[PDB]
Amino acid sequence: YTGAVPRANRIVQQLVEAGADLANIRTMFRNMLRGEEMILSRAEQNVFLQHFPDMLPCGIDRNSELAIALREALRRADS
Ligand SMILES: [Cl-]
Ligand SMILES: [Cl-]
Ligand SMILES: [Cl-]
Ligand SMILES: [Cl-]
Ligand code: NA
Repeated sequence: YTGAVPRANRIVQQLVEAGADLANIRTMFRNMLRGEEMILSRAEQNVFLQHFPDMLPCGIDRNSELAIALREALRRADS
């Protein structure tokens, strides 16, 4: 399956593979959607670039299906 939800789950999977702290990523991403750059490891950055290719010059659109799905997935994993 390749909808926004399985894709967001893949992001979370890759983040944990990369040693990320999901609580931290959740906070970082919430701030990204507000417009603040994330402080990421090279590994964490590379995960995000696989899924949000224009992130560095353009930020991430909080209304995009994938950003919504990732917001949801990070919240659910962080409960
Ligand atoms: Cl998608
Ligand atoms: Cl690299
Ligand atoms: Cl792609
Ligand atoms: Cl909460
Ligand atoms: Na995207």
